[PDB]
Amino acid sequence: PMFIVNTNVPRASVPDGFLSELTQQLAQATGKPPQYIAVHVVPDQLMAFGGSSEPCALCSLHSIGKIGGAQNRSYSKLLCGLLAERLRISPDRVYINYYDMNAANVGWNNSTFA
Amino acid sequence: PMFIVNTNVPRASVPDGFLSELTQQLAQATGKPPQYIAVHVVPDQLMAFGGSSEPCALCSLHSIGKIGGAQNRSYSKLLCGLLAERLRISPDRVYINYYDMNAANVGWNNSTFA
Amino acid sequence: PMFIVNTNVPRASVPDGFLSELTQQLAQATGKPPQYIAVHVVPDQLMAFGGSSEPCALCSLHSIGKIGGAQNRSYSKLLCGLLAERLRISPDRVYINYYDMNAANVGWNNSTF
Repeated sequence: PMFIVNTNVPRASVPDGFLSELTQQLAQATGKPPQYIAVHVVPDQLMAFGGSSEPCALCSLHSIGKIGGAQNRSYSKLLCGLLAERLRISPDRVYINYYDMNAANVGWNNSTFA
Repeated sequence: PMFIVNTNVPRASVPDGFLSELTQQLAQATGKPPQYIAVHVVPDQLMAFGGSSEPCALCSLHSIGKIGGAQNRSYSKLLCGLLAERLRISPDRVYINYYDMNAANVGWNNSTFA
Repeated sequence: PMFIVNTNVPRASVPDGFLSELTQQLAQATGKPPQYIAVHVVPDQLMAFGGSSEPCALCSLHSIGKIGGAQNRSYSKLLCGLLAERLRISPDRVYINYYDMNAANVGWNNSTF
């Protein structure tokens, strides 16, 4: 699984622990060992949500499986919770795009998972 | 709808008002209310297009529906026009990837759009 | 084809000529003309892979066709090799997501392909 957050919250407002917390929580949510999980956080972005520049986040979660209607509803609660608590972003100013990746379309360690 | 522009044009060259203009133009183009439109502009990127470091942009437009052959031609005219007029990027140095998202795969405010 | 690499390696560690090299190698690998290849490299990122902040990369390759089981293995070998030799990123700390784009969903030059 990989989770990317792009946000207009400044770099100094991202707690130093936030990548590790996301890693641990996403491992639990996806059922994957934390060694597999990648996280990327991009602050200081030039962005608007509904025409406003108040704090907001555009995110993505890619996984080989563990994506679907019910699972995605659950992830959105988990991840809105974390962005609200740690980055002080209103949950109605967060979008998360979910991608169920085919193992043939994910490269790692000189080869793909297929 | 979500529109993201990555570009090597410098930050100082992005006009004040660009994100609002994109929000308004996309609301008209997609027919979706401006309150739900997200826009993200990332300048100063290390990029090459055709091996050249002249101004270029790599973009994406995600929407739940309103994506298709004829509609994407129209969006590309619109958005290339804006990037040429506002950021001085030649239309032939712009790619825009279009993504028709399943509502179950777009998280927002503790749930999905499904 | 468009290749994007996000990495926590610092900008000073990206060697001169890296974007040219990627352009040239991806043209060979995909069979597309270099004039149409786009490359984007984003260093200094806040990232973790397996909970470690050691050098790592998250990448994507988008192409209209030329994406599939064998081809993607070949790209991963090529690209992980280049990230290891050029940026000193271990291959087991790289993910590359592959996207086979429909031509109707790629805009360019005031239209689509």
